[PDB]
Amino acid sequence: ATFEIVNRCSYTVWAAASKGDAALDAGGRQLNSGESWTINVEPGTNGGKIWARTDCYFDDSGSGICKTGDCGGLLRCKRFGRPPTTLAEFSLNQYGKDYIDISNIKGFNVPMNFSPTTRGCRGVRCAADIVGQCPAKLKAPGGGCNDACTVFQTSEYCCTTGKCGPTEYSRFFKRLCPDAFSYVLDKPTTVTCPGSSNYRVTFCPTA
Repeated sequence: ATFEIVNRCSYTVWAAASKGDAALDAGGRQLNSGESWTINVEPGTNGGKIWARTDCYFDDSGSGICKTGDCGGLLRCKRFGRPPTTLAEFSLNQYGKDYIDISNIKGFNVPMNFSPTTRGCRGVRCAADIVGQCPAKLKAPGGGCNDACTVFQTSEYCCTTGKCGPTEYSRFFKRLCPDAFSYVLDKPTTVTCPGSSNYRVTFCPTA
């Protein structure tokens, strides 16, 4: 499957694509404002994610650090990124269908649209100004808006035991982006697409 990753932001993003224990395609690439990168994701991939990383500093070897979404200090990500990260999430070819969503469970950094290239299903978007509205306690000093689990590290927010429910911090994200997951046990906003669809992930969408 093809995923076209398009940066419409005024600023550079270092796009990242991983399934948690391996890169998807090259795993990461610098996208200056206005640039795009098309990757191929293998069929059957489960638990894939695409995200933006902001304010990265890499050396010639592809080693360094990003202010949001860093993946083990690498340009070419093999693992998932440090919160805060708006996440495009997908599993492909699952009983004949693909499943896509956006999540704010690990916070929000860059506004995102995640859309199929087919008319057979609809896209989802989280592009409200979450960073400008972020409560002081959730602000990340390097940019972005942390989720409350990252900040407070209690099960109330991390859903590690029992049955967590919404909180004032999950509701902050959820009201701004109803179509994105706001905590682990949020009512799902996953979209079912025809199996083997292709997609576009747009940073700073407007359309």
